Amino acid sequence: GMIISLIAALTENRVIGKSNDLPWHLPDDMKYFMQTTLGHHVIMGRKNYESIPAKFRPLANRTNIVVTRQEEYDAAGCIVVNSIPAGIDIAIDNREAEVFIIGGAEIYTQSLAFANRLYLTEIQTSLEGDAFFPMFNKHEWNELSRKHHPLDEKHRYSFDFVIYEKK
Repeated sequence: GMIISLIAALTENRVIGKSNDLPWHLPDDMKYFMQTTLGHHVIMGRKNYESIPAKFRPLANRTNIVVTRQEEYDAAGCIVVNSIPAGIDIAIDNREAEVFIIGGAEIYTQSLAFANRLYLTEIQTSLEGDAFFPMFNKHEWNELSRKHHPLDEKHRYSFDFVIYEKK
């Protein structure tokens, strides 16, 4: 089966970001996102791709899929779909073993109905937020991995790399 995975970073009260520079700067988190999504399909929102600098855009060694309602929205080197299932239907065609999905609260809420894995970077902090990661029953998921990243002079906050899976 194809593992549909949503990878994100969030506070302890489920706060997430809407565009480029999140309420947190974590270099090892983006590097973790780079090692994890290497060679897989990545579904990103319109604001995620436009936030990437054109020097490193599109992402290297990746099949970049951008979901947007903008008709004839131009993105070269990437595939463009109008809905998240359309990007899922492309990943199954290419015999992908595990697809990844990133975005804001609107994307994680739409893709939570098909998610079988969850790669949460739980930042041990609490921030005032207006956008939140969707609620998921902790009884329906199981924690496969948890790796505590301590705070240092490059990470103002401490965070854990967690992996959940649907029972």
